[PDB]
Amino acid sequence: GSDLPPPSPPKPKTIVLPPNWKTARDPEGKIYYYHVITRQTQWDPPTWESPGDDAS
Repeated sequence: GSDLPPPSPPKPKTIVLPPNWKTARDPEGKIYYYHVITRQTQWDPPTWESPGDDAS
């Protein structure tokens, strides 16, 4: 994991997002995103906040 050790597959969680997460996927040329603090992995959920583009 990028900050934190590898994540477990996601459980029923609506909970907000820890932007610490980084993206990477299986060998099938795909990409997913996994949150390092919460230890989650998700391909479909949006970024909850906008970086330097919106807030500097």
